[PDB]
Amino acid sequence: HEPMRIAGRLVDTDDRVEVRYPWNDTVVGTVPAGRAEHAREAFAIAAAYQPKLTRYERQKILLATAEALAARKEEISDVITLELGISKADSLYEVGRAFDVFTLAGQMCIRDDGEIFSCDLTPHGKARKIFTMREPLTAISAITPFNHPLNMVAHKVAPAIATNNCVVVKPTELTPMTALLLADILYEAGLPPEMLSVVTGWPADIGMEMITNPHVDLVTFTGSVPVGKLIAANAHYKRQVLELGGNDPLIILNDLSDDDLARAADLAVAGATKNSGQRCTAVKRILCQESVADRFVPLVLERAKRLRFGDPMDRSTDLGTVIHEKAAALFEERVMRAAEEGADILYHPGRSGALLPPIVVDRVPHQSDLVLEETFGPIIPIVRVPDDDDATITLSNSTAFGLSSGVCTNDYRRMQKYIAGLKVGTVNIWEVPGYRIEMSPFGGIKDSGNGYKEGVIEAMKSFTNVKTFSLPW
Amino acid sequence: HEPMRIAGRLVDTDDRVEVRYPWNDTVVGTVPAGRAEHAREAFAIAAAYQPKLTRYERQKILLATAEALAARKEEISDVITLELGISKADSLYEVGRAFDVFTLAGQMCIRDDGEIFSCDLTPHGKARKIFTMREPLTAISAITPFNHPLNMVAHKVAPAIATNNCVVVKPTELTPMTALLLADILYEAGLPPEMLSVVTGWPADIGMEMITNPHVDLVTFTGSVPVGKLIAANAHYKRQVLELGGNDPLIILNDLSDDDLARAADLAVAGATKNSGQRCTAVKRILCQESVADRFVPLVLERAKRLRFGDPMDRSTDLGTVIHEKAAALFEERVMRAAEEGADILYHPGRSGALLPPIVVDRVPHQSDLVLEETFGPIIPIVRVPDDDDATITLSNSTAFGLSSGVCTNDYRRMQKYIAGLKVGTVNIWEVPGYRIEMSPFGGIKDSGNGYKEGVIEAMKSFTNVKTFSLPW
Repeated sequence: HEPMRIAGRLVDTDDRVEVRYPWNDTVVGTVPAGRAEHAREAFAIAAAYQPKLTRYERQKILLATAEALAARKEEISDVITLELGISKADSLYEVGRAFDVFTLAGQMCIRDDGEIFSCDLTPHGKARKIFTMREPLTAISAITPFNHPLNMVAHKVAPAIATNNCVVVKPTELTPMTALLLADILYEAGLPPEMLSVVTGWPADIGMEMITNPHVDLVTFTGSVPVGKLIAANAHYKRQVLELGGNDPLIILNDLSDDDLARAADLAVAGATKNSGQRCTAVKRILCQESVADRFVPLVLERAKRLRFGDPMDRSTDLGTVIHEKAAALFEERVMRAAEEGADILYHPGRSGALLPPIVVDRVPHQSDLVLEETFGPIIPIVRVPDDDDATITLSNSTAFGLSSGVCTNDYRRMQKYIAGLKVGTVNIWEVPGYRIEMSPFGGIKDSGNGYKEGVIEAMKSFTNVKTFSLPW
Repeated sequence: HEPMRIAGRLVDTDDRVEVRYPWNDTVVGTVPAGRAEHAREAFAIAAAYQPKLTRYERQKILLATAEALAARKEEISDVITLELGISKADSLYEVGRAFDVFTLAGQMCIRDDGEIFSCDLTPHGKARKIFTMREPLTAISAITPFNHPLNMVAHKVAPAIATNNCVVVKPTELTPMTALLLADILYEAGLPPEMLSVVTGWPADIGMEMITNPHVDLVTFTGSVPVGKLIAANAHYKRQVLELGGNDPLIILNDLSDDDLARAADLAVAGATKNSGQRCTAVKRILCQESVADRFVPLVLERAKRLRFGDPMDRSTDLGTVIHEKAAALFEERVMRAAEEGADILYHPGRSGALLPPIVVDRVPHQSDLVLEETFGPIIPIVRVPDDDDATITLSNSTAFGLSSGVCTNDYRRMQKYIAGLKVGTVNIWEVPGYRIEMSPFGGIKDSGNGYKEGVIEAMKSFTNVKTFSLPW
């Protein structure tokens, strides 16, 4: 049972939201059914507090947070696993990503990207210099999905701290406990409490306040397209950074040797199944060029079968559950429709509740629901595509999304072609689409986002206003 | 009579919009009453056309356009003065600004701001490099106001061309002819016609298509606050850069010598009257610290009285008309109401239609409509403020606007204090709020805009998507 964290205080309500363990559906915790007044209260506090931390002080807090995450990693990943259902292997990995987020944010504090312009440049010139600097906003509203109950919150909060902002976070009601814990850790690491609140509740009573509150200068959101559209509809004049789904391909080109085909197969399986397939950058489509398909698919099947799937608290488990059973059943259903339609199910040892095997499907129709819907699970779907790059690129670009991509080839000419021709925010050569460092620019185009980059560095810039000043020179 | 320019094609309608010279309300031209279908065609052409121009070729076009603007400055300035009514002195200066816009955009074509990241940085590190690249959007929608019929269009179009974008401009129906001429100049300079259309019409016919067309990746708008907020609400799901009004102060600090008070007075009069005061960044509030005001105000009055206001085609005219009679009358009434509220009118030769003299009012109450709200005219209003910087800064920050500012002082400590404390996008020491180079970051906060910077460099960046790619290393 965990109250909201509002600027360092615990705030509770009568009604409550139960949080269930997807493995066995038992209640693992409860959080308040917060309402519009609770967000309003947090934003009032954020707006009134003017952080004065030095860069050094911000770095200290962020690095202390990093070391706290490292020291408490077993405790933290337990909380993540118990509400999300991913394996401890995946939970622990997520703690390691959050460790990178805070470490990199702390280290980026020493950097001032201010610029200087000379003004004697044209006939309208003057003997003068212009200098630039950055200032924080009034308040930031952060809304996060169930995907990475820790890292998603880390990415929105660490850069706000690094830039002297005050942030209010509303994590999903499905996985709020990890966020409330991160708040505790931040407070203990020395964060001035007014700089962070974590509120909880049903979307129908508190979500609107997160979007419309008058003190909010910026809304940063990660989640689904429909909800993204609700945000943009209601957050009229406010700055927004929206990261909406992906539908990312791993593309296997026909120049690969058998040995490389095996390495690509490792990529395909990891990419399709890491975090139980629940990543905006998960491999959702393996586009295998026809002429290597017969050699490639078996290698994939063999790797998928080595995957241990079951009790997420078991330290041996590779693959835990998805977010709930309703999601698990739906994905399996899409796998069945695809088979109706021509696909060959090569491995499906059967579903139990929210536990999904790393199902292997070959000859997946590119237009099947399995691929075109967001099948946010550990399905390993192989689409056979033409031994023609123009056709492959066209197919790859044919969804409403454009987030990331991975391409396996040794032909530079082809590499260039895909890098240039794929309509996405990121093209990874010889890596899964989800590969990035926590501080490089991250974001997509089309339905995947509203056109702004995140990641630690770009987030820090987005969370500030540039102010210029000029002096006689 | 000027047709629209749709990708190089002259396109007419039966209905017309009359363009009138504010000096004598006579018709100086006519443009089509364009409809949704015209904008829709323009956008379809924009989206279908993939510019292949090298950086060299873009630079060539941009620099040839600059040369043409300089060669034709008098001709272009004539068109500006005939539709806006600002003096030839002011319109010639505007052509000079557009000259800088095109020159600097052409010269920025050589710059590749791509970044490189090493990936071996944390326990999650890989032997890999990430590289960064920029790509253009599908189509850009640009909506411009009456106050710089040439330069506002130049600022939206030069960076689009510089980035291989395709832009559709809808200039205000009050001053559309300057925009149509710039288009002709661009096509002649070698711009592929598909990269630029200029459409015209009443907002009720064509305005919605500008902000709602499916090919539009970005709306860049400069105009009034109410229209801006209406655009923000109807352009829901699109990227927007909105640059709105200002209410910018010129602050006179009590450390100044009498010699310096005279230099400050020169800035006060120029900044409040240049372009007939029709600038987002015009001096609209002269905040004079009480203990120098008795010495400062006579110096302002003396300078105001020297200004020649009248026929804008007369080359001896300093100050032309404002945009129309309705505007001028509104501004005068605010002056009169300020006086019934305690203000002292020191100079008011009388208004003739759209021609307003450079009215000087002292002891203006900071709450009067004259200064609390944006007065887009050549008024010279002195607000006496305490000899207390904290109080002065609070007063300065107390409007709904936050764009630019000027501060006259020689005390570094105080200079620093204002630079840090004014809630604005730009602080100019010893210059008018309006001073900038055409390529420095420009943009305000609060009601002055939605929080994104423009100017040539920042516009170039906003007009692209950043793609990253990563390679084994």
